[PDB]
Amino acid sequence: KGPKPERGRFLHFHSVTFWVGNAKQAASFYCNKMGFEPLAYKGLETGSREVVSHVIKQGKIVFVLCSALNPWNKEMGDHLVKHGDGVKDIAFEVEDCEHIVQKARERGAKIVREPWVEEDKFGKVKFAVLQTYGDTTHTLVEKINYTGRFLPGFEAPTYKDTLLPKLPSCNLEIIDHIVGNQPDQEMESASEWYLKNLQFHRFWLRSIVVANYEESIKMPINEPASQIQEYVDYNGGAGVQHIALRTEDIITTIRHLRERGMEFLAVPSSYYRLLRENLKTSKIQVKENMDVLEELKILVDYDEKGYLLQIFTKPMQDRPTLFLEVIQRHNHQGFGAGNFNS
Amino acid sequence: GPKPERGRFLHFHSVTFWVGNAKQAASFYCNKMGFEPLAYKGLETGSREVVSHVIKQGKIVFVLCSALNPWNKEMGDHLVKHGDGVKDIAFEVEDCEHIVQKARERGAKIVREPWVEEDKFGKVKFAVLQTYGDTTHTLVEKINYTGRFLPGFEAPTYKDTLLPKLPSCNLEIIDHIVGNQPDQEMESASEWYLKNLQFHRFWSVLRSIVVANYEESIKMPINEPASQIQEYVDYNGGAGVQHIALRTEDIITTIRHLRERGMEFLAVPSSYYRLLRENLKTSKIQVKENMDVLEELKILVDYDEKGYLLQIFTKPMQDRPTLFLEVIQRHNHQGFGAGNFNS
Ligand SMILES: COc1ccc(-c2c(S(C)(=O)=O)ccc(C(=O)c3cnn(C(C)(C)C)c3O)c2C)cc1
Ligand SMILES: COc1ccc(-c2c(S(C)(=O)=O)ccc(C(=O)c3cnn(C(C)(C)C)c3O)c2C)cc1
Ligand SMILES: [Fe+3]
Ligand SMILES: [Fe+3]
Ligand SMILES: [Fe+3]
Ligand SMILES: [Fe+3]
Repeated sequence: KGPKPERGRFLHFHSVTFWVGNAKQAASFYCNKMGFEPLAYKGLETGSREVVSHVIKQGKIVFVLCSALNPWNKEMGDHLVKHGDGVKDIAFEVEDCEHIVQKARERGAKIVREPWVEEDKFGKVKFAVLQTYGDTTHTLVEKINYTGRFLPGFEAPTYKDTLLPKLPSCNLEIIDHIVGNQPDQEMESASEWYLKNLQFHRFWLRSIVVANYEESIKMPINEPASQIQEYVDYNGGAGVQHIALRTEDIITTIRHLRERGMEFLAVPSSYYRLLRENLKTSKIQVKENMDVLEELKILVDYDEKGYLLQIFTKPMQDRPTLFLEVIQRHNHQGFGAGNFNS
Repeated sequence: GPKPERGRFLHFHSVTFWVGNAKQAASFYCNKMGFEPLAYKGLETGSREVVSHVIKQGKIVFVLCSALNPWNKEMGDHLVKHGDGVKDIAFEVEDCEHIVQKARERGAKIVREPWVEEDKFGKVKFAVLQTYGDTTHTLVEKINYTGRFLPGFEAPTYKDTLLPKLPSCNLEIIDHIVGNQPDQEMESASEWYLKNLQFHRFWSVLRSIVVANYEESIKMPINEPASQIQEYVDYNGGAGVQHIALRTEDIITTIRHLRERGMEFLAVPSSYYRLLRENLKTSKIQVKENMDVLEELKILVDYDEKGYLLQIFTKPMQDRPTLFLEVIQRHNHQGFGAGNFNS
């Protein structure tokens, strides 16, 4: 686990910022199909002339959908052309932002944006931006006084989707893990970035999972050994492969996501055949009805106390890059290890 | 004017959109605007550069396209320049080759010379012409083509299980597509159609010219700033499609069902309905549709007193103030809502 960082603390995942072709429509999609609700907005009517942001939320999970407002936006434009719709930033909520940044800077990290504070009638938030793998960044968020719904400069949603209230709740709670795919031979250095610059440790296809000291933030890093390489080809470099969202009841979550029209990967019925006979001879017993798990196409993986339940959406875009995961944990910490093979 | 010797522009065949995320765009138009998945072309069918989701409602066909690879020059530039928007407006035609011949000789730029595609379900001949801005027209001439859409396009690769639980919007056919032009460019843009395709000026009753095929099944309004048209041009990066109007035979049911899906439309002052009610008193047309429900739904009314139309606009389809949609219903009336600016 290494030494306990003397200063600073990464509390949790604060938000995930997506740079997409059409933020409005991306926001419509994640709300309707994945159970998110509109939280806040920033764009032409709030005085924001370069970038639009639609902020949506479910449980603790905050996704931010961004688009350029102007033709020939260099940085957002290049990224859009390069990656397609995908993750730009992984935000962490922290204690002592200034020290985390000092430390990261000393150790070699590139500071994209030096610490800054933004305030309203609701209080102050301190921010800083660092560069991780590929074009992916981390925004550090340190709330001082704050009482606001999301962040300073973001107004109430400009819009409303009247269908949202009529669709069933998906009950997704919090971000469990966010995976970063790397080019050939860049897994060590991508992960070393966290070990050195942020004082993470190794928590736990070629993979390595890094985690903050208290292990509230988990970030798997993969390299090809290939699915990963396909990712890289279509992403044109390193980036987020999947986001895992945790639920406390995956049967209800997947039933409601499926009712909303979300599609998941196919699982052959022999998976369940094997799973049932494997389970007979073992310590662990799955609480969730096996007949319904199989109907729903949920995967199970188990150790000697616990078991995870997990399931993977179809890609969020036509490029074979980003997808989502829904996971439920029963005293287990592994990641789908067994199901990966089958 | 004179009927053109050879060729016919039967109908709007479909509208191709070039978009950041084809799959999510197809999701949006299906769920919110009532379209259904019709066909697909992408990695699974052997199309390696371009992905296409084809969706349909009544006779309206929208094609949603994205590049599959990093650094697509043409589609990448288009997307950075315009955002999500219309790339191509297909016309189904008779006698593709002579239409193209005629346009070639009167000076039109042929983006793609006539060519034929063949599927096991038949043959289709295509041609591509360049119109305003980056917008093209694809000519489609079908030779007993019996497939779901066009050769090379297969079954929709997937499903959206919510679609059948949502109510029918009953949109029938494209009524008109408007192109906004930069300052001083209406004349040029409209002229292209009179000379290269042998359209004529369409009359009825911001600057605008309506242009239309002989038979008047195709109507393309051309706008120019006086301003909203300039705002469009600012955010679009140049000329392009401002709005697509979709005809319905029952706008009350259409707009009730679109609002139930969560689509949003423009705000209409309640005094508009005060003054429409007052005016209709001394008017020789009488509106069939219940006025109190029209007001509830924020539908607009225009009437020359031989007939009338009913009209309503979506919010933008994107965050840039470029493209939006129109739902229209016609009752013996050929105008386009002119009186409603002023209302
Ligand atoms: C997109 O084609 C595929 C292939 C495998 C998975 C897949 C499967 S599957 C569906 O094939 O059975 C099982 C577990 C995990 C999963 O989340 C995993 C595996 N390693 N890690 C770590 C964190 C170590 C990277 C994960 O997070 C994954 C990604 C998902 C989609
Ligand atoms: C503020 O955003 C909007 C949206 C629609 C109009 C708007 C209005 S509204 C309310 O503002 O008055 C009335 C009719 C039409 C309409 O479709 C129209 C007018 N001319 N043509 C032609 C064919 C001549 C271009 C049309 O197609 C349109 C686009 C105006 C502003
Ligand atoms: Fe339910
Ligand atoms: Fe995972
Ligand atoms: Fe109804
Ligand atoms: Fe119109």
